[PDB]
Amino acid sequence: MYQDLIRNELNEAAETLANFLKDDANIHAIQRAAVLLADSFKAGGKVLSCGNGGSHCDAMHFAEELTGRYRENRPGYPAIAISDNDIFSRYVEAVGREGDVLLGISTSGNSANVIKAIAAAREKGMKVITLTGKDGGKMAGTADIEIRVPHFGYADRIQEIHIKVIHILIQLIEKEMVK
Amino acid sequence: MYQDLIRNELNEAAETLANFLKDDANIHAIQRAAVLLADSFKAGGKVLSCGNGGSHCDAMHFAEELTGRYRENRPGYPAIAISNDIFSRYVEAVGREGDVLLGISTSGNSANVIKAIAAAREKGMKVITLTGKDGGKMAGTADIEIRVPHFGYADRIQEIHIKVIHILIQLIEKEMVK
Repeated sequence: MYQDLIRNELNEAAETLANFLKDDANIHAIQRAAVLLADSFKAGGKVLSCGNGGSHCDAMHFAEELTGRYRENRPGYPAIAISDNDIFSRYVEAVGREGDVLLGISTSGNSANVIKAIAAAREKGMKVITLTGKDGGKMAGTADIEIRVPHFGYADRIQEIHIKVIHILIQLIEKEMVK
Repeated sequence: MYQDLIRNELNEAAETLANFLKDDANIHAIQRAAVLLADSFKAGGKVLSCGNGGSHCDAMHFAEELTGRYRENRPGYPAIAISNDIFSRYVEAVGREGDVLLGISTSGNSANVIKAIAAAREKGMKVITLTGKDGGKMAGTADIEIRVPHFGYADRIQEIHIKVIHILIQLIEKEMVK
């Protein structure tokens, strides 16, 4: 008997996923994003990814997967995950290049680092794709493409959707690359 | 235009969650695990966690979250996440009787987790797994398996596995402060 709590949480999960999936704007973001990353690689850009906490892993998986597939007969690295307040932005200034992208992940919409990164990303002439949650905090509308998770509680429920997105993104990029 | 493909995947998720959720056994495994983990901290033990690819990430979030909460006025660390014999050597090097191994393998067939588990056993350690599909060569070796009844590409399993880790942290919470 914590059976309630458990079933509960998982319920919240199915809710949020359900809420996430009904809104068409969500489903579009995902598509344009997959498209934009993809174009970027073909034009030989890389994507810098970052996020805090639980979100940092999501940002690694993202880049490891992509670098896993596209390193072959291509220079540099396709994806790099910002190895962790100015910690993601100094890296952006360190290596970012016009035409590269910046995938910042913040469940809350409020992460100082990601906001500084985003700023340094605009300075470098880089496109910005964010993975957010709640009202999309202070980052709300700074991104070339926000994929926002209609959850208003703890990060949990947002992260979980984040990872599915990151997953589906990898697939969509693939079918874009083989094309 | 992948509008279908997307919805498709999101559905598969919703399904998998659905099917995971219905099974009562799943829910008791979750609960048994958080209790086992908790009691072990209570007895001064720690949990070692590990997993491959996308799953390593879960094993780090699991450990980081717990360590960040129970470090205070407790010696050592409550959780540590490991880095073929890469997980096992680690278990031989630090594992103490009464500690736990939380091995994660969306297939059930990772050689490193398999060997980790056997080191786990040699050290007198309890073992908890987060698997998917039929449970692979791992079927049966853990003291508590949380299987995710999915049979295709890891994506859908990992996605559950992380919810589970989240839920385990809450239960562990309630269990610590009672």
